[PDB]
Amino acid sequence: NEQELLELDKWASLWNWFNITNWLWYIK
Repeated sequence: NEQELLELDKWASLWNWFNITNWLWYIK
């Protein structure tokens, strides 16, 4: 939709990924 948001949306994937890494730490 907007290239201005897309520039930040690329790095926003690390924000969601970090949640999975921290969650796995609670299980293991």
